Amino acid sequence: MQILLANPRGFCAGVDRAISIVENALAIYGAPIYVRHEVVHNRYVVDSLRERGAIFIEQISEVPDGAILIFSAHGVSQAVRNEAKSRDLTVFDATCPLVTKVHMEVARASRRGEESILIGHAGHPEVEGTMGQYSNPEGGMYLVESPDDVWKLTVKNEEKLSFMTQTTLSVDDTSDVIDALRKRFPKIVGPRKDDICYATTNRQEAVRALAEQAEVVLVVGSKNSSNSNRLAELAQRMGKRAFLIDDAKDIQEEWVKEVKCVGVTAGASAPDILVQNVVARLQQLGGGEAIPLEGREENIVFEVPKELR
Ligand SMILES: O=P(O)(O)OP(=O)(O)OCc1ccccn1
Ligand code: F3S
Repeated sequence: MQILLANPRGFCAGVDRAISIVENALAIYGAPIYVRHEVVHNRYVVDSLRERGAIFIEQISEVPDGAILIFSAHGVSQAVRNEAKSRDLTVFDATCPLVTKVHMEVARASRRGEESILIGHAGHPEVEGTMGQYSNPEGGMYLVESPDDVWKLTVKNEEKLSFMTQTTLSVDDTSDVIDALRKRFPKIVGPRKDDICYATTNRQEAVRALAEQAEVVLVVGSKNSSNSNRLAELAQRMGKRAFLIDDAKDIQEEWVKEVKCVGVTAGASAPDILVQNVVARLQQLGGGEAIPLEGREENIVFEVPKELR
């Protein structure tokens, strides 16, 4: 059994920054450090930090006075930011620069009272945060997930309409949604393509190449990781068996019995150590040396704020 590794895979720049924000806050101020929501959607990263004295919470009320609070990489609504602003807290923001970029455009629309449409998945925290940048009752903020959602949407003024997307969507599905918005709302304005980040685009391209060599694809990532789900999905749609797994223990041997070529990738929130353990397990089940495929280069790093160095 040949083991192949997708490239790129694993940690993106936003994840690496957000984890280091929490680590360094814990290093400078000691435990406990409060973090609103899982800093990233990876159980292993969260349990690590948790056991290091970071405390994950879901509302600002849970955080006491004089505390340190980190916003997760997914970002937060204005309402959440304001509730923190005026609550005697030291706040550090681990929101990924590539989410903040989308936030600034929703805010722009809201100020001009012009309607905005977000392409994304209902109830995800990025979506909550991004919708929660729009506040103007004169305009509106709408969520669509599919072409059908678009075909059903009515707006107040379609002459003054913009769109934005979640950063971790399927490139192909999103493209279909955008073609729909453009056919329904010919004046709609948006980015040249979408707001899907480089990491999501790159990992999707990478898992495509992987899937055309491997019969089975394992994706290391947690169940609530949107980007990780897209990777498994993409492989499955190519007709390969694909499984989303937190770690090596989740591998059931039937999945790879009599499989000649197995592929492994990782979502953007999944540490390389997890991939290493998965590969060790596959080798126990009869795989050889892991061969990394050729991949598109990634070179972006996002530094922590000066005051967290
Ligand atoms: O894929 P999702 O579920 O959004 O989250 P993660 O698995 O934490 O991936 C990193 C991330 C954070 C924030 C924004 C984009 N990407
Ligand atoms: S939005 Fe940022 S957190 Fe990672 S998956 Fe994309 S670089």
